[PDB]
Amino acid sequence: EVYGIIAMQAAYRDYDSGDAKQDDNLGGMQLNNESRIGFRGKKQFANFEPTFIWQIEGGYVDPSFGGEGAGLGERDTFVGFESASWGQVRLGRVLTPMYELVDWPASNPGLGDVYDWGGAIGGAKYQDRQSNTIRWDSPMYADKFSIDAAVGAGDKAGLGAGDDYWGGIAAHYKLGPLQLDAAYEGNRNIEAEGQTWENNTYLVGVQGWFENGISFFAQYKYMEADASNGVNEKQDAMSAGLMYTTGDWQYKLGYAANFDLERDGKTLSNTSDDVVSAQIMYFVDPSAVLYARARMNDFNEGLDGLDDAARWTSGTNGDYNEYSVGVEYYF
Amino acid sequence: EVYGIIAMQAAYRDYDSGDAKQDDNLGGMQLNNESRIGFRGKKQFANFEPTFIWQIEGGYVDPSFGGEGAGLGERDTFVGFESASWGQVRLGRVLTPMYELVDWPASNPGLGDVYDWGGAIGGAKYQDRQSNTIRWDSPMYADKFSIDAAVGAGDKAGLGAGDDYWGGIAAHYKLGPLQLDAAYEGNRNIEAEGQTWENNTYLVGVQGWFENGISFFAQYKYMEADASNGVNEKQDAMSAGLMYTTGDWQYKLGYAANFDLERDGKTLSNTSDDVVSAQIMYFVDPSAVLYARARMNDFNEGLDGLDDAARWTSGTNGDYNEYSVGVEYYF
Amino acid sequence: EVYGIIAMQAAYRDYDSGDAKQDDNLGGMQLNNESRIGFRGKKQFANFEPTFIWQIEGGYVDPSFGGEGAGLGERDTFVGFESASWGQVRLGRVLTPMYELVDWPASNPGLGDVYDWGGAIGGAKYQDRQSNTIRWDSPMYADKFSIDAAVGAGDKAGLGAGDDYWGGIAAHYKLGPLQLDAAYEGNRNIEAEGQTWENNTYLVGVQGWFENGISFFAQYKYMEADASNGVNEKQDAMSAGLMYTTGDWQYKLGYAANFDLERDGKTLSNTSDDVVSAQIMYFVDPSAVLYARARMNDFNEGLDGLDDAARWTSGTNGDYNEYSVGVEYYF
Ligand code: NA
Ligand code: NA
Ligand code: NA
Ligand code: NA
Ligand code: NA
Ligand code: NA
Repeated sequence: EVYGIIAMQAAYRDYDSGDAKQDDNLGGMQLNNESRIGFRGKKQFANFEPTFIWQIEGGYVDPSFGGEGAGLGERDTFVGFESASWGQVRLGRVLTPMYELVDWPASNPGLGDVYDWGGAIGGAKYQDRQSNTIRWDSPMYADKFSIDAAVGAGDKAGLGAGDDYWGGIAAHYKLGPLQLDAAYEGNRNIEAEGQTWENNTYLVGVQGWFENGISFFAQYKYMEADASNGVNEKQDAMSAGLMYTTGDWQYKLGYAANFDLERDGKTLSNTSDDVVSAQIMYFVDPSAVLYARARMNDFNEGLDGLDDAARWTSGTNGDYNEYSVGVEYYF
Repeated sequence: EVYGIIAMQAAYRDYDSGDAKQDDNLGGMQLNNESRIGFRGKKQFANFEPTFIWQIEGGYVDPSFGGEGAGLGERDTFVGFESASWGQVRLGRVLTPMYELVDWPASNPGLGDVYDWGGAIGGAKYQDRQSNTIRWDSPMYADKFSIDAAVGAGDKAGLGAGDDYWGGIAAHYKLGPLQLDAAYEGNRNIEAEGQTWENNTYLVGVQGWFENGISFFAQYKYMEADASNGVNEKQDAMSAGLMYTTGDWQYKLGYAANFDLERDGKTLSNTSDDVVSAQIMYFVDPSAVLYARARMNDFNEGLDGLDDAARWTSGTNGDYNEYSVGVEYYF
Repeated sequence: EVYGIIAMQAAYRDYDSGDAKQDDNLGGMQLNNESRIGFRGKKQFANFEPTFIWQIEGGYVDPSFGGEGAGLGERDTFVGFESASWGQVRLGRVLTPMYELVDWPASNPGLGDVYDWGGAIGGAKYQDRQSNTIRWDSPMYADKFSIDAAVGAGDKAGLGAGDDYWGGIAAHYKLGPLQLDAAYEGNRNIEAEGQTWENNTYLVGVQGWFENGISFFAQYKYMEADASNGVNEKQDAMSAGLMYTTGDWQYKLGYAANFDLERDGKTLSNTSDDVVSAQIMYFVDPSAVLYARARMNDFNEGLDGLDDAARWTSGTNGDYNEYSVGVEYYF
């Protein structure tokens, strides 16, 4: 099968970095073309009861702040087997059970700079899409609850330049109109800032859809990290959104926040992020959306890592506001 | 739909750069695999009268002087809407209204080294295929007159490293067997040579097709550029071609030349390029052509920019002659 | 048409390099996703008797020791003409006549580090898949005899950075259940280690398939090399495999070895490699296989080139063992 998401976003960014040239560069209007082509298949092997499944999805063909061009396999790309009895196992490049919940519902609309890859923790809060990963997805037992479980090699291990690995698990529970989410991920042998780290991230969350037209999601994230030199860091974050859908319209208010990081017992002042976002979406077709979105990002003021050099965050480049329109079509 | 152009060229180059090792290096026989695969589609949204359109085109799969492999989106890749009433709007990566006329017909056959990206002017004479763009194509009003018009982000802005932008417009008028072309492009906030430039380019041209089998095109290009330190540059260029089409064959003669550059009123000596080109083409199928090509490029001898360092031109590598055989098939 | 090979390998590698961190980095468990998507077609031109053919095959989508993402055109990608009388000609990216035999049958299962790209000789033993190649494949005359013949530009030459080139020829003769193979390749103008090399490689081999289910292959590879400073190098290599195919299973035992490199008549001690490999295969479907494989690589302990710095070989990273299971699906 050929499949694709044709998706373009026109976005104006006004930056407030404290330098006018830096404000001018990062800022301006760009087109964020997240269109992608994928190939997929299912296949019943003659001599194996579980059905063979496979997918190869390409990258964004021209995202903003980046050059043109994507290859096949840049996004979720795997082989695997699936069964009605025990769910599906997948090998290759997938979302980690923890990341999947961070991305959806928790990173939309436009909350990703804070809640996705934002944050000041050292090491690796979690992995997002990772190659060399095996992920088991359980069925929806009793039409109520599901389990996601994965282990994989780390970013350096997949280039033969390290021994990092990671494991994660997530569970979902249906409670009438609500879904309770809980997820966990641990990263080991993470080499950065001249140390070897261990990360542990925990997430709990709720999403609800109700027949009156209101839907909401709410998540709490607690990320801990310990270095080989004995320093321990802790960071909190949360994300929530409110949506009222009436006819062909969806109103959404989104908010997320990273809180001040705690290092070895000290609160580092001004290491917190938060973003507030509003989005109005029009269901222009059963297979497409049009949308307008506004967001305000207030990022942290900086922090150094355990090598006495600045630690990169989504706040490095500066505070900014974004006004965007976009379209997404699925085939 | 899937579409593609299968295009292979066997080309011999004899260089005259003034160094024999480099003449041996750059010269020789190479294959120019300009093949590309694309996907495109249209869709009628239920709640939007204009027809939705999109295209994702890949790069040359193995061009000469480069490595193998191309990504999806390296070429014309966009979304847009269409109306029979007001034409079509496209957001994404498109040819600029001026570049389209520079490329076709004015760069064929093999005049591109001189007329396309050749030249000595500073800044950016024009953009060619440019990402982060909106381009409107008007209908052929009265089956005679059409407008092509676009505004877009610059090369640096699409990486968040500048605030360069550009606007462009082109118009075509049908006069019996003639089409009159006139185009313009202006680039602003272009950073190069330690300065910030503004470019303004103008083009006029005529192409004609006659029932006896004669066709020709002729273009005149005028590029001026102003740097922030007050230096002003001006350069003229021209391109013309003559073809006699008889039966399954087309004979072609091409010429293009860039003239000496003018900086602050001073003519820079020997900064002019020109190419004479001959091509025989065989219509091997309604969907394919074979061609043979001979081409002679005489390039400028060099110029320094306003940073007292050499300015790169298509003449950097040296004068050269080229003999080509090739095939192009459309599906 | 679209075609593909969906191929994933889970492999544990135990290195024995003489450094513990290097054993930690290079070794471990990884996923080797050698999946690829391809496009190919044929066309009968109205005015040309031989049929036009073309192919664009993509790279490995997320191989081991590498990052994710592959372009269209990284593998066999060509245009060409084919006729029942005279076979087929191909221009573009293809395997050299010699390389095809080194790869198949002689590199399976897991003999590639030694017999494929392994060895200690200087210059370029052979090309494998190389762009800018014209390769002719003759018909199977009398269902007994076939020829493969190719000439091409070299790896530096395809970037406008050299004048290396190469030509090669191979032939196969079917004798009942045996096939006698002979191949040759000569590379010229190879710039490496501060000299200019000439390599000449010769190959002979036999393949057998018997009605009882036994198949075998065995090849003898002889590599010669001469540098511009007068140095002469010689290396011999060999590969063999034994197979029993019964029902849904095929057992494979493979061995290959490079012998000690001889430079200027003097044998360099411990410049020899060898690999032993066993693989058990399950034909899970007419279109797929599952397999388990174990292999042990013993590589040479080091070698200097003609610039007195280490010459890179397949052993530079260290000895290792590998245990892997995998799946392959064809569509
Ligand atoms: Na699940
Ligand atoms: Na090339
Ligand atoms: Na450009
Ligand atoms: Na137009
Ligand atoms: Na090569
Ligand atoms: Na053959």
